[PDB]
Amino acid sequence: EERNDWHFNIGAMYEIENVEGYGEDMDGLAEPSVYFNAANGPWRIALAYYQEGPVDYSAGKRGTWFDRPELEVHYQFLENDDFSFGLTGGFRNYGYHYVDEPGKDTANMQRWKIAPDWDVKLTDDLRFNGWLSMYKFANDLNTTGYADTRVETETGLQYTFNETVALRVNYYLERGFNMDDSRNNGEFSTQEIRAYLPLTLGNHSVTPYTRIGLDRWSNWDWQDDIEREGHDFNRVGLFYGYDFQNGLSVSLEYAFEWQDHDEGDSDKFHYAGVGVNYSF
Repeated sequence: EERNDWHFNIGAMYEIENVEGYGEDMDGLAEPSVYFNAANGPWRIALAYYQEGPVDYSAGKRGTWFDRPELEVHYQFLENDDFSFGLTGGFRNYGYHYVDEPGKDTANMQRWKIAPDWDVKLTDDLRFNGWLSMYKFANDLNTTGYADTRVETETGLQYTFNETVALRVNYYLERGFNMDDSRNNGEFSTQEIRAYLPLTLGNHSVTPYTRIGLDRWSNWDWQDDIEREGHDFNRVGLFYGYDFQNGLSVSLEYAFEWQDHDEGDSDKFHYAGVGVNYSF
């Protein structure tokens, strides 16, 4: 299962639009995301290629045309459904970053990424997970560094009604922190919610996304009465999963257009998304 069998993993993402409703003056746009993995006992080698920048040009605020690949490694100390201790350390490398050094056009930034893979079972149906996203910025100078130490806790819970369709609930908890002397002023803690429920049907996968939709003060759920019919105003992300058998995983991204801020710059750049993940 997990000792010396070697697990091959490879994925590929792609972002494309509808070539605009009226007109066509854009050929090259967005770039594909490469992914690679290898499971060898308590060491999982993951190599992904990150590159973004079709033919855009800003010059002034920031720059992201160089880009580069990334590295990831997993190390599970103990393997137990009762108390599983894991640790996935990854290395991120970004090109350009910011012009300042009169020597190289692009600069390389170093960032650490650890995730204490914590797994604990409570019952014979519900599962408990815990991922702590830790980001550590590092460079060959660091004028200011912006932040100091990033720490985000994620509590995922996957429970299936009767061994089949399980609902996933991840609770994000990000908080600011600095190594100052005695000047904190008064930071704030941001908590993001995440609702999910990966379902399958023989040879078809469907995992929707949820988080927000309404807002009230006093309200309670019903028992005899149900609000399930299909006449409610909501978005709910749609993630389709095809194949998941032949060896190649085909994913699909769907999401209509809603909400806005700019009167021309648009809120988002893309709506649909195609990505695959072949593992075996």
